[PDB]
Amino acid sequence: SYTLPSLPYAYDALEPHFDKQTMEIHHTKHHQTYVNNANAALESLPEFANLPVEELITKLDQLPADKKTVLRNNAGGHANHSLFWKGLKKGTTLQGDLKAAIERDFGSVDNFKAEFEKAAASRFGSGWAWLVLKGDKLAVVSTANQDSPLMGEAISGASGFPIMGLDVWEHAYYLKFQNRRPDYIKEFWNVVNWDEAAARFAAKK
Amino acid sequence: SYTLPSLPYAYDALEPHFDKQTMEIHHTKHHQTYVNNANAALESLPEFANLPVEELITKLDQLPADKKTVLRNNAGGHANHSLFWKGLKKGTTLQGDLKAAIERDFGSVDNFKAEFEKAAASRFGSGWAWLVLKGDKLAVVSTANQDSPLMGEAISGASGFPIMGLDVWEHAYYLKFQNRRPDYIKEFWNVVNWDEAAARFAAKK
Repeated sequence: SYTLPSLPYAYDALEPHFDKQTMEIHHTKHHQTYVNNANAALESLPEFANLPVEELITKLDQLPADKKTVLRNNAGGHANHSLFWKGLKKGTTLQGDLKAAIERDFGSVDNFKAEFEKAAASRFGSGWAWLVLKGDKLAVVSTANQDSPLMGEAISGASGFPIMGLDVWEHAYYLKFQNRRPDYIKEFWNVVNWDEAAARFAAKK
Repeated sequence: SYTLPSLPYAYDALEPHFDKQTMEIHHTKHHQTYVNNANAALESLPEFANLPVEELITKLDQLPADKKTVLRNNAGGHANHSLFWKGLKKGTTLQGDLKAAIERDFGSVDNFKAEFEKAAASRFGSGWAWLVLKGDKLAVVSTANQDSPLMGEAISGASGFPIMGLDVWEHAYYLKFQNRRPDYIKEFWNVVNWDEAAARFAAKK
C-alpha cells in the first residue's frame, strides 16, 4: 500500500513564497486523496500493489483496461507530489554540474527560466511543468492533470527523467495568487530545491 | 470580435451559495482572458470571427492547423462561460416539458441528479459537467478544460446541445470550497437556472 509521505519541513517552511494554508491542504487533502484512491484501485492487484509508484506509472499499459485510468490519475498524482515536496526548499543555489548543463542546453540560466516560465504558463487546464533529462540533454516539457514524463510519450505527451517540477493545478496556487499563475511561477524560483535537483541530476536516473 | 458580456446580476446575486469574490474574479479575469485570447487568434480570421462563438466552436476542424488549439481553448472558454452566467439564477423550479423529459430519459429527477453529480465529481482535472440534448434524448456528459459538447466527440469526447452546465475548474470553487468539490456541486442545485435550461430545451437549436 502507498502512504502519504510526511513533509520534509513544516507547512510554513516555504513562506513568504508558497503559502502555508495551501501547503497544508495540498498535502493533507489532494495528495492524500491520490494515495487513498490509488490504494483502493490497487486492492485487487497484489502484483502491482507491491511496486514502487514511480515504477507503477511506467507500466500503465500492463494494467487491466478498467484500471489504467484510475491509476494513471492517482498513482500519477502520488508520484508527482512525492517528487514535488522533496523538490522544494529555501536557500539553495543553482551551481555545479547542473548549472553547467542548463547553460549548455539553454544558453543561460535566464533563458532556461524563460522557457520554463513559458511552458508552465502555457499549460492549459490542470497539470505540471517539468525540467527533464532526455539523452543527456536538459529539456522543458509539460504534462496534463497528474500525468508524468515517466509515463512515456504515448500516454503523457512527454518523456524523460524529471529533475524538478512545478504543480500548476489551480489548487496549488489559487488561494494566494488566484488567476495570477505567472506570479506563482516567479515565486517558484525562490523555493525550488536546487540541491535535490542537483542530486537527481547527479544520479542521472 | 467577441465582447465580454456583462452578467445578468450583481456579483453577489448567487449568495450564500456561490461566493461573490469568485464570481467577480471568474468573470473579470478568467472569462476576460478567454475573450482576449480568442479575439487575438481571430484577428487574422475575419470569416471565422464573423460567426457566433457557439457556431465557431463547431468548425474547429476547418481552422488553419496553427489556430485550432488556441481557439478550441479560448472560444470554448468564451462560449462555455457565456452559457454559464445565463445558466445561473436563484429560486427557479424544474417543471414543464423539461422536467418531464428528464423523468422520461433518466427514469427520475433523482437518477438524473445522481448521474450529473457523478460526472461533475469524476471529471479529473479541469472541465465541465453538462446536461445535453442528443437528438430527442437528454444525457449527462463531461468535457475537459474549456471543451464543449458542441465541438463534437472527436474533439471533446462528448456531443450534444448543452441545456445547462457546471464549471468544475478549481478556479470556480477553490476560494470558498477548496478541495470540497462535492460541496460546490450540491450548491449548484440552488443556483442552476431551470428556466433558461427550459428555454434552451424548447429551442433545441
